[PDB]
Amino acid sequence: RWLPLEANPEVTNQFLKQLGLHPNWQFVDVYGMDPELLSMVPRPVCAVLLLFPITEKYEVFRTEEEEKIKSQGQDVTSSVYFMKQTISNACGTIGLIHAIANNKDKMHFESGSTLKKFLEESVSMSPEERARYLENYDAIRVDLHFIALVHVDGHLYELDGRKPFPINHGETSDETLLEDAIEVCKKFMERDPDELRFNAIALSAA
Repeated sequence: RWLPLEANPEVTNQFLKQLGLHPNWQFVDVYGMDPELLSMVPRPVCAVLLLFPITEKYEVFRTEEEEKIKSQGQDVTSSVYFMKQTISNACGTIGLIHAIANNKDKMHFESGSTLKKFLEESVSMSPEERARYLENYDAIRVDLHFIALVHVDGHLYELDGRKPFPINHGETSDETLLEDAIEVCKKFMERDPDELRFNAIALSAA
């Protein structure tokens, strides 16, 4: 049912088509975080999806991050569309939904778009309700984990349905989203320095 758990621009772009999106935005590989490989990515970029592995090492950081934000708070704009995860194999599809939901006004939906209908129906549901609706909503059908990195109201949000909330990673813009999101990706990698299994795709203007 779900997007397979591999960073694969062409399968993702095919699924976008089938969800009712015109191809004015298309996913591309991000070949590395190096400037030489980063500068290859078509711009504007309105979302980065990161595929990474959920390790013990990852998990201790995640719990610390949750505890630190519960103590010290963070800002999450009400514009942010967040959805909880209830099935782990759904994480790629959830990442795609986060990327598109938080850029809905950049997208060109076909009239009968199944994703368009899911988004307009789910505009006022809770993150938890949205996961339940997604489980029911048959039409969205085609260790490793996806997150989405998007720019909303001047800040970079990591959207991971495993977490209680979006994570505010600081300021960013339409223009610098690719760089600012890859900074966050490199922070993921730094935390798990022996782990090879990090692959990103960028939702680029086409």
